[PDB]
Amino acid sequence: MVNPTVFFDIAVDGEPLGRVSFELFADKVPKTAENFRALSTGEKGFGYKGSCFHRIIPGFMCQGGDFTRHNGTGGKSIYGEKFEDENFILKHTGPGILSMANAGPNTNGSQFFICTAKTEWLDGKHVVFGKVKEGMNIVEAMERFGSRNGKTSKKITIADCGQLE
Ligand SMILES: NC(=O)c1ccccc1
Repeated sequence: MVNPTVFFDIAVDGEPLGRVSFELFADKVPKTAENFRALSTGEKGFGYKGSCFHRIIPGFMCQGGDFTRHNGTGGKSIYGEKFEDENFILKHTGPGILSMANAGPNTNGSQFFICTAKTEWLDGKHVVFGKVKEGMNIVEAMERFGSRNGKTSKKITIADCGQLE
C-alpha cells in the first residue's frame, strides 16, 4: 500500500489560487489518514469540498476542516462526531506538517491545520498524520491572507478536493 495523496484546489474570494497536495501517513496513522482521505473525496456524503480555512495565523498555521459551522466550532469525523488520538508517533517538525485540531484528549473530528512553522509544543497532543507534498508556495500565499488574531482578510476556500493516483 503506497501512502495516499490528496489535493485541495484553493480559492481566494472565489478566485483560483493553486493546488496543495498532501501525503497522508497511512503507514503510521491509518485511522487518522483514512479520515482525512475520505473527507477529501467526499465518499461518505460529507467532507471538505467548499469549506474554508477559517483561522490563519502567519508564522503559525492555517486551520480548516469545519464544514458544519464554518468557524472552528464544528465538523465531524467519518467515525462519529469525534475519535480518539490514534498515536503520537509523528512530530510537528516544521512548515508543511498536517495535524488534527482538537479540544482535549480524544476529540479529533474533521478540523485540521497545516503548520507554517515548527510547532513542537503540540507534540504528543495533536496527532500528526501527513505533510504537504506539492504547493507549499500556495500554502505561503494563503497564509498572507491571515492575521495575528487569525481572522482572514479574504475568504480562503477549498474549491475542490480529492485523491490523486
Ligand atoms: N486546539 C487546536 O485545535 C489547535 C489548532 C491549531 C493549532 C494548535 C491547536
